[PDB]
Amino acid sequence: RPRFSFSIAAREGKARTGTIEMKRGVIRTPAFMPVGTAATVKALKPETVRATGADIILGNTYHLMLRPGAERIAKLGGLHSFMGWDRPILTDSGGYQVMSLSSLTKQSEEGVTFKSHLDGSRHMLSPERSIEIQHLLGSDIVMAFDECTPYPATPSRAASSMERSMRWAKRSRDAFDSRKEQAENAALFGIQQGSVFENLRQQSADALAEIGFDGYAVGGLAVGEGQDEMFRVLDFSVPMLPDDKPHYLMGVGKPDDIVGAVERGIDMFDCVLPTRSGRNGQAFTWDGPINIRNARFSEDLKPLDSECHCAVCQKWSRAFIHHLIRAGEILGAMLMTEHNIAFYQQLMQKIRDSISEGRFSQFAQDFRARYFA
Amino acid sequence: RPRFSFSIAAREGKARTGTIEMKRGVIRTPAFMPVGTAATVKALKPETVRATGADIILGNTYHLMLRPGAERIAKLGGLHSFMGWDRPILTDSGGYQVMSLSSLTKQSEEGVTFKSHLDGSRHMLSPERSIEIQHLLGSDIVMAFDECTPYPATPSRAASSMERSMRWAKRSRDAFDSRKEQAENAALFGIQQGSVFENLRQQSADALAEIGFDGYAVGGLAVGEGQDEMFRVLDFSVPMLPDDKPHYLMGVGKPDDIVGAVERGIDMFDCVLPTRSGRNGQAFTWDGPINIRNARFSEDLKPLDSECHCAVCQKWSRAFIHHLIRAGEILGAMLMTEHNIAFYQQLMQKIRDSISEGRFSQFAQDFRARYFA
Ligand SMILES: [Zn+2]
Ligand SMILES: [Zn+2]
Repeated sequence: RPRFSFSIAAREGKARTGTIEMKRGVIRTPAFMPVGTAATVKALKPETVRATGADIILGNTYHLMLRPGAERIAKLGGLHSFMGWDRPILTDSGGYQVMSLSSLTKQSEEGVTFKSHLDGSRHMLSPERSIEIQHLLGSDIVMAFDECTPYPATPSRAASSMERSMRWAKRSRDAFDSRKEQAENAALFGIQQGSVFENLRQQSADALAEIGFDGYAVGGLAVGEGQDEMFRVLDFSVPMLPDDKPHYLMGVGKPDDIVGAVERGIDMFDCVLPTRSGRNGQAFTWDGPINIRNARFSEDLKPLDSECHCAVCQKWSRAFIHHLIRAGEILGAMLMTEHNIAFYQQLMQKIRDSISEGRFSQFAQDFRARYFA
Repeated sequence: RPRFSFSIAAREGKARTGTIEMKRGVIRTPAFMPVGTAATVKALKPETVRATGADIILGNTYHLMLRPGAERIAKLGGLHSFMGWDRPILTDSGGYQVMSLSSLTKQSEEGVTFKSHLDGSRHMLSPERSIEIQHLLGSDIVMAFDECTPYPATPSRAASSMERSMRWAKRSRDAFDSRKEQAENAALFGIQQGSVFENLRQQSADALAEIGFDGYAVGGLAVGEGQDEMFRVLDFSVPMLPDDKPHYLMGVGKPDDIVGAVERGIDMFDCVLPTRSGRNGQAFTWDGPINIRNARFSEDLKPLDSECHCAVCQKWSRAFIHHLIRAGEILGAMLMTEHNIAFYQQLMQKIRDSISEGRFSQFAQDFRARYFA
């Protein structure tokens, strides 16, 4: 396999289906990436993650750099070997979590210094250091380090952060390219910024395309703006990105958000929703989400979802999973997470198949009618 | 298969190896039973419990009667179907946990009333109700309901509780026999009491043998007396029980306790040690236990144990499991528990094979020399 090859096999409107080939494996798109926080997709062995259909997982650089440490992971043979996942891994840059989770952050044009939320230890991230950490982890898809823009943002602040992010995107590109082993075996994605403003989104797309990346993320969405606004921004933002490269919507999302984002040209997704909310009792079904802790499920012998092909739905009842979650049992988290990740992968498979067959518009309509009934 | 058939295939000294055949499966003895608290062996799917080699698991009646409830489990098809384990299950009587976990307990010759530790709800257990609950769960091996004796106990109190336990053993026998479906498909074990006193242990054995049971537990040990005293009591107590029926040492134990108990004629064991201590960071190895949280393991690429055949030791390092446990990750509990239960099953297999080959005495000596090096 090549370092990186994205091929589009079929299209319907703005939606696309295809494959990313990388040295460690093939990624089917549109793709959903389960999130590995600290070298584990929570409550699942990697073989179970694979059995649900995932082709690639996400690793959180911020968490990994704090525990167990990036240099330590490298000394132990890299993240893949350490955690037991041998297929592609996309790593985020660490920048978002620094701002959401860490303390005493000091921002500058050079990068950010911050105190760990676990022990108050002091740390630094910059374009160069983030790329280096992702190299030490052995990431297959490396995210450029940027400066996130809160929502809402004034035009001036959105412009300043987008402009800084574009300068940092060039620094990220040069850092990645100056490390031969990384440049030859991994891929680098740039991140479009600009908040909700079309002109800033266009300037950001133009800057990123001039630098040149293997893929392009739409950053700065799913930060409180709501689905209508997110879709409005995607409507104009995705067409600005190079058509022939993957489009990655970071931190999205709920099933309907995924369907609508694919309708707008997005190829890749990640979110903690299926794992995190699974441990909290929310199970996804084709008839909408349910909270398994509700007393109405205490004697319900049906599986979580009536059609789902996952091992949890083949073997256990809602009543059992209800009991486990109410009791705080680890097995409850395991089963809910496996089902939710499997549900997400089945959603992506239905999306891919419907695009390939030219019936994605109908699929989206049928999906919504039933999910929101 | 028959309802119950225990056959001894080989002996060495007081040690025995053989099989219990029951409708749901064959149990190889000496046997270790992983403990299912509230319809789950914590952090393991039932298929993983089976893959480690377990032939039978224990269910805690006290926990199950409180959550999800015995009548509810029966309405949902029984414990086996509910939890996804189709092989034999031994259920305890609930009496021990009532005394260790519940509140406002009121004891009498009829039984015990108590308040749930979860919500203060009021409940009753008696010989008759305990046997009925174990029937509602669909237990394969039912434990007679007894009155536990604390350690230390005066001779008078030990005698009074043993005598009550023997009256309750007859009530348990009659309750079990008066339920045709239970009598025809499950087995009933009686529990020897008498604290550390030989004369009371003998009276208890005589009373139990006169009633007649499918197996005989040695109760009231592993309650703070220490290994030397436990072994001293086993020395005289096990020979008092019928030779041709299984001997079950409840709530034992550490690997060396198991080896010495087998040397004294015990055929069956259960304990939370491998599961509970696994979640706390203790891993069993042939060179003794280790605490994986210790900083010395942070960069140790070796498996938990150098010889263990379990899937955890085939795939992951001490360094990874160290990280998971330190981080509080669910996968850490999953992997530690799978390894510890697998280790226990490999111990039982080595015990069975060595007895079958007439080299158990040598095995015990070699095991101790290395485990306590
Ligand atoms: Zn499912
Ligand atoms: Zn192992």
